[PDB]
Amino acid sequence: RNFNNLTKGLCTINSWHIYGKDNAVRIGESSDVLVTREPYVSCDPDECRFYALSQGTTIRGKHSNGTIHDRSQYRALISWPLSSPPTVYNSRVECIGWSSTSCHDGKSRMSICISGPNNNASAVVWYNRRPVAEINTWARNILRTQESECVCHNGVCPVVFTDGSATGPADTRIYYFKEGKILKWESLTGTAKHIEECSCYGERTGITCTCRDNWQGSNRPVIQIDPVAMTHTSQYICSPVLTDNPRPNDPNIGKCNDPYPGNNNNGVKGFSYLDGANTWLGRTISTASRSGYEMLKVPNALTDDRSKPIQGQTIVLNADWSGYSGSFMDYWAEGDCYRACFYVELIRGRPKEDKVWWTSNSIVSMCSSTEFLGQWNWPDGAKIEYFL
Amino acid sequence: RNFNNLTKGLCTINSWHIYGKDNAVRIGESSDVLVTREPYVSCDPDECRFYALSQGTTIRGKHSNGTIHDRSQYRALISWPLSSPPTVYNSRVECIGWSSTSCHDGKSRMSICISGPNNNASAVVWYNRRPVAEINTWARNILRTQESECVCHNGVCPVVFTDGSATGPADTRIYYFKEGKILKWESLTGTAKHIEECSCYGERTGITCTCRDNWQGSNRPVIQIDPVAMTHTSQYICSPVLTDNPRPNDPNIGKCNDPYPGNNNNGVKGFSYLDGANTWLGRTISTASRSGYEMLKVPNALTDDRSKPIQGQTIVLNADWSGYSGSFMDYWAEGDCYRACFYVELIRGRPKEDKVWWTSNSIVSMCSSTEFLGQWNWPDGAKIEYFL
Amino acid sequence: RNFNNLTKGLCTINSWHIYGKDNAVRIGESSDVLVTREPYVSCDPDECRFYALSQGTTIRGKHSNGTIHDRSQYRALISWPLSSPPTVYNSRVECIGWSSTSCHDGKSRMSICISGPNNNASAVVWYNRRPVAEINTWARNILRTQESECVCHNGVCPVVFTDGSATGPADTRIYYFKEGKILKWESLTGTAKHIEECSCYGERTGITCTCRDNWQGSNRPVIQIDPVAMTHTSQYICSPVLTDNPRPNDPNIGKCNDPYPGNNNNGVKGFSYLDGANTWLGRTISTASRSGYEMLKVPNALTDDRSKPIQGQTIVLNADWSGYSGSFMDYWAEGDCYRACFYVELIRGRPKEDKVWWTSNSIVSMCSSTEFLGQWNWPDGAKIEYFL
Amino acid sequence: RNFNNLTKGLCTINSWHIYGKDNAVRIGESSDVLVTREPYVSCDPDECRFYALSQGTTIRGKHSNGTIHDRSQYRALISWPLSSPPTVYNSRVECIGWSSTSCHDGKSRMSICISGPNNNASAVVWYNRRPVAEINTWARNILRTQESECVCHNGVCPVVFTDGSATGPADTRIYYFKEGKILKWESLTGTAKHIEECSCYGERTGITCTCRDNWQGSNRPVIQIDPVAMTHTSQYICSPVLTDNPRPNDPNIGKCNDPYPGNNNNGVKGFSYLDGANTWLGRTISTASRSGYEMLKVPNALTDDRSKPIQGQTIVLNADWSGYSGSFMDYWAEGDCYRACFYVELIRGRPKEDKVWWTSNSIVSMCSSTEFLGQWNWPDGAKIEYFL
Ligand SMILES: *[C@@H]1O[C@H](CO)[C@@H](O[C@@H]2O[C@H](CO)[C@@H](O[C@@H]3O[C@H](CO[C@H]4O[C@H](CO[C@H]5O[C@H](CO)[C@@H](O)[C@H](O)[C@@H]5O)[C@@H](O)[C@H](O[C@H]5O[C@H](CO)[C@@H](O)[C@H](O)[C@@H]5O)[C@@H]4O)[C@@H](O)[C@H](O[C@H]4O[C@H](CO)[C@@H](O)[C@H](O)[C@@H]4O[C@H]4O[C@H](CO)[C@@H](O)[C@H](O)[C@@H]4O[C@H]4O[C@H](CO)[C@@H](O)[C@H](O)[C@@H]4O)[C@@H]3O)[C@H](O)[C@H]2NC(C)=O)[C@H](O)[C@H]1NC(C)=O
Ligand SMILES: *[C@@H]1O[C@H](CO)[C@@H](O[C@@H]2O[C@H](CO)[C@@H](O[C@@H]3O[C@H](CO[C@H]4O[C@H](CO[C@H]5O[C@H](CO)[C@@H](O)[C@H](O)[C@@H]5O)[C@@H](O)[C@H](O[C@H]5O[C@H](CO)[C@@H](O)[C@H](O)[C@@H]5O)[C@@H]4O)[C@@H](O)[C@H](O[C@H]4O[C@H](CO)[C@@H](O)[C@H](O)[C@@H]4O[C@H]4O[C@H](CO)[C@@H](O)[C@H](O)[C@@H]4O[C@H]4O[C@H](CO)[C@@H](O)[C@H](O)[C@@H]4O)[C@@H]3O)[C@H](O)[C@H]2NC(C)=O)[C@H](O)[C@H]1NC(C)=O
Ligand SMILES: *[C@@H]1O[C@H](CO)[C@@H](O[C@@H]2O[C@H](CO)[C@@H](O[C@@H]3O[C@H](CO[C@H]4O[C@H](CO[C@H]5O[C@H](CO)[C@@H](O)[C@H](O)[C@@H]5O)[C@@H](O)[C@H](O[C@H]5O[C@H](CO)[C@@H](O)[C@H](O)[C@@H]5O)[C@@H]4O)[C@@H](O)[C@H](O[C@H]4O[C@H](CO)[C@@H](O)[C@H](O)[C@@H]4O[C@H]4O[C@H](CO)[C@@H](O)[C@H](O)[C@@H]4O[C@H]4O[C@H](CO)[C@@H](O)[C@H](O)[C@@H]4O)[C@@H]3O)[C@H](O)[C@H]2NC(C)=O)[C@H](O)[C@H]1NC(C)=O
Ligand SMILES: *[C@@H]1O[C@H](CO)[C@@H](O[C@@H]2O[C@H](CO)[C@@H](O[C@@H]3O[C@H](CO[C@H]4O[C@H](CO[C@H]5O[C@H](CO)[C@@H](O)[C@H](O)[C@@H]5O)[C@@H](O)[C@H](O[C@H]5O[C@H](CO)[C@@H](O)[C@H](O)[C@@H]5O)[C@@H]4O)[C@@H](O)[C@H](O[C@H]4O[C@H](CO)[C@@H](O)[C@H](O)[C@@H]4O[C@H]4O[C@H](CO)[C@@H](O)[C@H](O)[C@@H]4O[C@H]4O[C@H](CO)[C@@H](O)[C@H](O)[C@@H]4O)[C@@H]3O)[C@H](O)[C@H]2NC(C)=O)[C@H](O)[C@H]1NC(C)=O
Ligand SMILES: *[C@@H]1O[C@H](CO)[C@@H](O)[C@H](O)[C@H]1NC(C)=O
Ligand SMILES: *[C@@H]1O[C@H](CO)[C@@H](O)[C@H](O)[C@H]1NC(C)=O
Ligand SMILES: *[C@@H]1O[C@H](CO)[C@@H](O)[C@H](O)[C@H]1NC(C)=O
Ligand SMILES: *[C@@H]1O[C@H](CO)[C@@H](O)[C@H](O)[C@H]1NC(C)=O
Ligand SMILES: *[C@@H]1O[C@H](CO)[C@@H](O)[C@H](O)[C@H]1NC(C)=O
Ligand SMILES: [Ca+2]
Ligand SMILES: [Ca+2]
Ligand SMILES: [Ca+2]
Ligand SMILES: [Ca+2]
Repeated sequence: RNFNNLTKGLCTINSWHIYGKDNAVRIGESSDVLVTREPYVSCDPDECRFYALSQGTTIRGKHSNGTIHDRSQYRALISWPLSSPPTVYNSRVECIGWSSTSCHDGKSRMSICISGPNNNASAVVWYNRRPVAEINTWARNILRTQESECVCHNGVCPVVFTDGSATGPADTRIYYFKEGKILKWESLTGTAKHIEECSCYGERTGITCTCRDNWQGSNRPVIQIDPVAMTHTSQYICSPVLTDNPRPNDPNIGKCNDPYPGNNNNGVKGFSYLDGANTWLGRTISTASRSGYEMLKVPNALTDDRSKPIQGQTIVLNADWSGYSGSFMDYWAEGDCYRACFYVELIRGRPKEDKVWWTSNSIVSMCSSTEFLGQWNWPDGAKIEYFL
Repeated sequence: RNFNNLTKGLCTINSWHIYGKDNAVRIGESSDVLVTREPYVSCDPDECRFYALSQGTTIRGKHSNGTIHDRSQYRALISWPLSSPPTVYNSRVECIGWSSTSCHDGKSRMSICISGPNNNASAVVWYNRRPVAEINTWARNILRTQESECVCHNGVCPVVFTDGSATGPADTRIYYFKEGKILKWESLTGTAKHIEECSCYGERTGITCTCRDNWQGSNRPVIQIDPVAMTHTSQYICSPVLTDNPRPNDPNIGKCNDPYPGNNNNGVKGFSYLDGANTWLGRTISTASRSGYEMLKVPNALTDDRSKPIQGQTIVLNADWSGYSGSFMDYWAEGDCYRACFYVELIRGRPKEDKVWWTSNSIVSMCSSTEFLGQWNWPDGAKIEYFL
Repeated sequence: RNFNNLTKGLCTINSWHIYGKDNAVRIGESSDVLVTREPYVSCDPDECRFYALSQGTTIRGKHSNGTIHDRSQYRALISWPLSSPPTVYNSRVECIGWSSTSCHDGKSRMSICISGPNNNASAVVWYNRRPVAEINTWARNILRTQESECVCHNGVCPVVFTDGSATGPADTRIYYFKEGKILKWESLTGTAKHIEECSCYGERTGITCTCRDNWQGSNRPVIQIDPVAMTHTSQYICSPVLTDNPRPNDPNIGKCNDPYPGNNNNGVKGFSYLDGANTWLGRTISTASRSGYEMLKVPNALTDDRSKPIQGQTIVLNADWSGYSGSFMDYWAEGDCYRACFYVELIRGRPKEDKVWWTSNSIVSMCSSTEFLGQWNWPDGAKIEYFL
Repeated sequence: RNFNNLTKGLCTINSWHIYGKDNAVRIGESSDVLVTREPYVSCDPDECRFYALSQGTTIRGKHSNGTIHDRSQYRALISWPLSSPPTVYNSRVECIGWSSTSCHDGKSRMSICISGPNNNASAVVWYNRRPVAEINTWARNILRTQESECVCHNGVCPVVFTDGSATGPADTRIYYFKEGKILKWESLTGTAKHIEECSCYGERTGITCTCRDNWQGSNRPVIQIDPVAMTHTSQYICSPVLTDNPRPNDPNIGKCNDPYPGNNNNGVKGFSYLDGANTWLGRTISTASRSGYEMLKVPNALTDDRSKPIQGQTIVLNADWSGYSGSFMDYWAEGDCYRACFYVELIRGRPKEDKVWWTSNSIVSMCSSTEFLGQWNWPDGAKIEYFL
């Protein structure tokens, strides 16, 4: 077939509709559901699937004890059918490791998994389900990547990596792959001061990634990538509507070219859609912890350091646990525009619910509507007491 | 490929033969079978499948407690292979929500799921497994739809929706979709006074839907749709053979243009095949509760307010629990006529069997024969005591 | 594609090699394996599969209690991948009922399932996974069929049915189907006096079925069918090597045209390959019960009432339980001849092992070799005590 | 399609990257995972899969008791998706038996399974999922084969078999198959004195097999096969870096044409890649038992009796249990060279961990990189105490 080209703009976002939900923890109470975390969603030209890092055990399995741990030899990127839960019997292993990204270029899928000890990790780049290229750690401190889908244009698929400290300056690189081969890489440039866990989407203007500053900032850094020239810039979302977690309260002036201060050495993966007057930002409702989730329409959030919300939608009540969130779109859908989508990881278990000894999650996902739809809220839905 | 056209009449119905049965509750006693309700059956050009609303838990799972509840964030329309049970590992999620319909147009399948709180629900229309259009509540009172398959002609697939009171006048609309797009909608016209849970089938004359009057009537309202002109009429089945549940005893004069009185604010989804002398009506055997099921040959039931049965077939004994029933046909079968089919939902658990804390069902399904076949009866088959 | 034609002779049978074995009862001790009985094997042009009548419950499920019972509304013909066990999650339902046959004609598969009460049973004939024709009971006494595969030539697939007494004269019919349609049926002719559970195979000479005389005979009746003329003859295997069970000891003169006496009102489904000097007969080792299984090379067994064995092979030791056995071949294999195959049902549980309350089986299957291969024996392999 | 030809050399091996890992024992603690042993990996042109000999029971099943036993009627060669575990519901049976090999020739797959008692075993050769040829025992003492993949060139697939004593001279044969048919076989020639469990790979020079001398040698015998002429030679790896287990300590002079002495009547399946300066050898870290695993770069190991390591990589720590290891490659990958791969069987349970009554394994697999990648170690990961 042919490589996909980013030839459309975003659809107008007037509200968000339910797209997928797997109820994995509810079902896993009484089924062979794998413990996971760091989920995402990614489409092929003929199917969309859920993705996540398995922990190599089921929830009811005794090996679920200790799964708060992020990195082990028992983790792997798995995918499974949209809105099904990740079961032992329906999950397809994409590659082995504890940090990942994946995207389809229109012809085949590229998946990248990083594994190894903290001081000697390596990425293996798979294309069309075969290993093609490998990248060794350059800073010997937890080589790591997006934890959500990458995006491709005319065969070129950029991916953001970081290696180095999580609590100070680190070495971030943007890699440009084609058919799994390394075309080029560049060191991070621009005014973003620290980069983790980029959430990306593409449209005719280029590729936009909204990341996590784990060091000093509670505004989110943004990397904008031209996949044709294979170049990028970076800054922060200018808006005073702050979207990392934990975070300070919203001021009236944001920061475009430096971290907004108040919270250090922590954060959460998140996302945004930055599209002028059609801009929407995602964030946890709580400023203290990974609870709740909302979308806020914030015109020109990227560039306007005074911008505030003019519309919103609650996705998960503050009373309910959330977690990581990221962007994806069905680039192969019919129509004249790309419909913005996102997922929210709904983390259950440790550290917040420590009566159980495991940590897992379920997934909820939404896409945009041009209608102004009524809102519901979407909890994980499992009762912790049932697992005791 | 090509859109299916309704170019045939119904086959002559001389009896009913077994088509499918999943024994879901029997199997779910000792397997990872999802709790469901509101099942149906629908064919693609190359396969026929069972459908239902999952409750996002298995039967033996602790989350099965409380599944008498109709609407939650944990429900989804699932489909699975004909006569298999709906398991965690074989069920395909079509969309997320607590009211649904689905149909194949010959090229691709349209599925519609409604979700949300009672005062802010919305329908998402999926086509070829992608979300295409969305419809917001118009009466802010449980936007809801068929709970069985829709039917298509030359790409046009009509669907009946209701929004508003379940116990008085409500706002019913007929929507006409093509490739998931809204071509047109109309407010209900005709003499049907209240519409719920329409069961539809198509043939050369047009599309016929037999619905549930939940307000005052125990005769069933009928909507007849011309999918070419995109217009409809409505009335009730004229026959004094009453087919809702609960219901009064059969009189000798029915009602064509108004509810037959005696039972208010309740009902059950049901169906009929209205075809002159080849007319057959389905109903529960009991007039009081959802138990038993029978088919009755009632010539000209639609138009003759004196019509009585001249032949029948017991499907489920009165001693056994039934539930919802609806119509479907294999529009892609060989031959010169469409073979009428139906399913019966066999509800187990609450409220009728309250020693368990769950509510689920299994499915039995029949299609017509031109032979005069011997009859059996088809119970769910599970022993409640085994679940205690 | 094209209808298969029977254009080859049987390969020379010099021994038997292992073909498939599912170990279903061993695995079902700790997995969701369906209770079955009456298994067989049948090939499509691109795959061979195991078949059986499910009981609509797993072995460890509480509903396994009482599965010695032959006929219920919870039974169905299922198929599953060769040598896998019949699980809830991998079994495909072919049709609903408690007596079956199935065969591929080269283009599509025909499957036939009979259901109903003893006095009102009916067959539904499925073709290309759709119901096509139905046949009502003609003797009102357990309409029943082969319990192993049928065979097709140029689209014509003959099937043997019986309706009536199991312990006296009954009404046997041979039906000729094409694309599921009834071309013709004939009443049984010839010297076979009672017919049950025919096991059939085809080759250039025509179709040969070896059946069970449940009335007075312990030699097996044979029906020979010409699928072109759509005619048949019948007699018994002439050989004094008797192959029904239970049965008298082997005499030195068999019976060609009447039952060999000594055992009444019982029997077991079995098979043979009748091919002049290349003739092999299957039988239980025990004359008293369904235990053991052996193949015996008995030249001209069909026609020679003095014929004895000149070679043999033990398949299952007398110490181990067997059961039904039947013939099938891969008509789509490469080469100049059809390789004879068979399966043996290995029954576990009731009535012979009554410490458990269920009855199920596993499958072992062999095909012929032109080599003279060493023999092993093939027990079910499960330990009953594990189920207590 | 077309038969694959071996037209490329090996890629330069500068380190090894993670390829696959199934975590089968961890997952099997709480899922329906089959007990296995003797695993391997093999690619089709469109997919790579894990293979192993099932024991016909799950790990948690009561029939897992006694699975240290190598040969029973309940074993079968199964395959399943790369990095998934071998479950009851996802495992495909290739053939029945207790010793196997399998390989794809570019058009279809050949699989070979041996079954029978020790004195009467036989191989059945399957091609395109059908039995094609059979081979009877020639020495009446456990006919046996590779336990990892074979390799094909222009349709010709050589396979190494042994029949006879495991502790003295035996009868080894090299068979040459095409489309499952026997083209030719030869008795072993050359200086290898005993052959077991050959691990093979192919490249433009021909096919290279590294085997196990179970009799007197702790260096590994090598068979080099020309699949065009259908001839072979044999010797031992000349290097003093000894790679069998158990084994003596490494001397400074190896043995090219005779066993290196010190350990008798034992061994382990292993492998090597013999490619001049690009030579890498696999071995257990322990000289005493099947624990640990490492790769060592040993230039000209095949031919240089003084050769030592110049680079290495730990795969499994000595503290962790290993087991069998073997070679495979994706012959259908893109690029100008074949990327060397291997698997290591990670044995859990008996005899080394006798608090449980079963023996099973999981799989880890690596392929070569032209980068110099950081190393991790890859334990099975299950906690035995959880199974008590
Ligand atoms: C059925 O479903 C529908 C569809 O979902 C439901 O309708 C939805 O209802 C929700 C809830 O109300 C709405 O979400 C909120 O939207 C507002 C924004 O809209 C308001 O403000 C707009 C801007 O006004 C400004 O400019 C205009 C320009 O003309 C000017 O006129 C005005 O004076 C002002 O200067 C208005 O344009 C807008 O009016 C329009 O819409 C109205 C309906 O909403 C309609 O009535 C009007 O006629 C008109 O058409 C409207 O007034 C968001 O501000 C709000 O988000 C804030 O509040 C929530 C809590 O509710 C909070 O979680 C958010 O984070 C946010 O507040 C935080 O951040 C702010 C920014 O920094 C900060 O200022 C706040 O103090 C607060 O900060 C604190 O909390 C955060 C988070 O914990 C923390 O980080 C901080 O540090 C700090 O602690 C909501 O998103 C939907 O827009 C609305 N949708 C639609 C289509 O109507 C309907 O209710 C359902 N029906 C039923 C019966 O249930
Ligand atoms: C093997 O299998 C076969 C195939 O399945 C079995 O054969 C089947 O047997 C069943 C059971 O008998 C039949 O179902 C019933 O059919 C009758 C209708 O047929 C009868 O009436 C016909 C009409 O007669 C009228 O017009 C003719 C015109 O000539 C006139 O001559 C006559 O006098 C009268 O005016 C007759 O034509 C028909 O005769 C034909 O068929 C006969 C065989 O059936 C044959 O012998 C004849 O020679 C001739 O060929 C026959 O007499 C249905 O009426 C009946 O349904 C009613 O009864 C059941 C209970 O059994 C009930 O559940 C139904 O709901 C219904 O009765 C309720 O509704 C009525 C309508 O309002 C009402 O009047 C009743 O009082 C009753 O209402 C009460 O209960 C309901 C429900 O709870 C409640 O809602 C009300 O409020 C109230 O409380 C059956 O459907 C099959 O048709 C028949 N099939 C065939 C092909 O033969 C066979 O038995 C099996 N064999 C064995 C050994 O088991
Ligand atoms: C490795 O594997 C290989 C391959 O599997 C093993 O080799 C196999 O070994 C088995 C077991 O021995 C053989 O099966 C038996 O075959 C014999 C038939 O072959 C014998 O008889 C032939 C016919 O002889 C007659 O005609 C010839 C014409 O020349 C004449 O010369 C002769 O005198 C006589 O008149 C001989 O041709 C044949 O010799 C050939 O083969 C020999 C090797 O087998 C070889 O040594 C010779 O050189 C020559 O090449 C040979 O002598 C079957 O008769 C036998 O089946 C009977 O016995 C078993 C019990 O073992 C029983 O279960 C059967 O049902 C049957 O006996 C019952 O039925 C009879 C018929 O009515 C009846 O007469 C019996 O009394 C008995 O009836 C009783 O029991 C039944 C059942 O419960 C009951 O219903 C009755 O009422 C009654 O109670 C076996 O099938 C294989 O053929 C053989 N295969 C090969 C290729 O060699 C090898 O052993 C393995 N190696 C190791 C180390 O384990
Ligand atoms: C991040 O990851 C990276 C990548 O994985 C890590 O880097 C890797 O580190 C490992 C561990 O050190 C290395 O593996 C070892 O490799 C050595 C071989 O390389 C050494 O020797 C080479 C040859 O030297 C000879 O020739 C040269 C020619 O010039 C001559 O100069 C020299 O004097 C000598 O004559 C050197 O070329 C090489 O130097 C190069 O590489 C260095 C880095 O490694 C670098 O610093 C240099 O500048 C230069 O570039 C280097 O010195 C293997 O020998 C070794 O394997 C032995 O030891 C292990 C235990 O560690 C043992 O398990 C092995 O079996 C083996 O030792 C046994 O067998 C021997 C052979 O018979 C025997 O002699 C031993 O006594 C021993 O035998 C005993 O045990 C066995 C097993 O139980 C038993 O059977 C026997 O009977 C007996 O009981 C390792 O494989 C990697 O190569 C290296 N990779 C790279 C790319 O650098 C890095 O460490 C990680 N970072 C962090 C922070 O963790
Ligand atoms: C994307 O653009 C490239 C470069 O012009 C073109 O070759 C390719 O066909 C395009 N892809 C599609 C889907 O048309
Ligand atoms: C249905 O009718 C339309 C309109 O004439 C036609 O284009 C289409 O091909 C028909 N569908 C089939 C299956 O022939
Ligand atoms: C079988 O014979 C018929 C009748 O001549 C022929 O039409 C058909 O093609 C044949 N089938 C095959 C597989 O050739
Ligand atoms: C391998 O070589 C043979 C013999 O020349 C040739 O016919 C075949 O096409 C080749 N295979 C491929 C994949 O080209
Ligand atoms: C395993 O089998 C042996 C009999 O050989 C028995 O001694 C032992 O107790 C068994 N283990 C379990 C867990 O039943
Ligand atoms: Ca931060
Ligand atoms: Ca009503
Ligand atoms: Ca008999
Ligand atoms: Ca050795």
